[PDB]
Amino acid sequence: KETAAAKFERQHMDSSTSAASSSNYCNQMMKSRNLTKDRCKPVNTFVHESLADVQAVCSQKNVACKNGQTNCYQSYSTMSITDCRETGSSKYPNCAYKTTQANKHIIVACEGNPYVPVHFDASV
Ligand SMILES: Nc1ncnc2c1ncn2[C@@H]1O[C@H](COP(=O)(O)OP(=O)(O)OP(=O)(O)OP(=O)(O)OP(=O)(O)OP(=O)(O)O)[C@@H](O)[C@H]1O
Ligand SMILES: Nc1ncnc2c1ncn2[C@@H]1O[C@H](COP(=O)(O)OP(=O)(O)OP(=O)(O)OP(=O)(O)OP(=O)(O)OP(=O)(O)O)[C@@H](O)[C@H]1O
Repeated sequence: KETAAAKFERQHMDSSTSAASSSNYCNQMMKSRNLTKDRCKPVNTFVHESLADVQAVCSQKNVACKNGQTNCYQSYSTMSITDCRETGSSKYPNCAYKTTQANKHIIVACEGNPYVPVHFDASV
């Protein structure tokens, strides 16, 4: 149905905008990317950079993953990101999100040959 690297791109890449254009960005994008299909995904981050720039994080600062694996990496530079978090007024299937646009470092887990992002761990 989907490989981990393609799922990462679907859930986390928005190379087509430099930032969230409106407070409704998350509401639109979490629907469009099919993150509201069977439940409201409670938190998600979109990265406004090229896939290459995000893949390159896999060779940057090695850091511990939240789950305790050691295959996580922190971006040297900040990156334009948009944090999407479910609101309290949100109830499936009417998923509602707060949109937060910021410059943060991203932390992703990388696997495979080629070594590519497969999980978005945090932004710092
Ligand atoms: N170091 C690592 N290396 C490889 N895979 C890793 C990993 N740490 C976690 N995972 C995988 O991800 C899920 C954990 O996620 P968590 O339990 O911590 O919360 P979650 O809501 O994200 O659940 P899922 O939307 O099902 O997970 P993903 O499909 O990978 O979406 P994701 O990339 O995380 O989006 P963001 O919300 O973070 O922005 C698990 O299935 C886990 O096996
Ligand atoms: N060890 C390394 N090995 C390989 N490539 C490396 C690297 N360090 C950086 N790069 C790459 O060179 C370009 C410039 O990066 P640079 O790191 O040289 O500029 P930068 O201005 O972006 O850094 P800093 O203000 O020093 O960062 P921090 O002080 O830690 O926090 P904060 O200021 O808030 O955020 P950011 O400013 O980073 O966005 C980037 O493309 C980056 O990927």
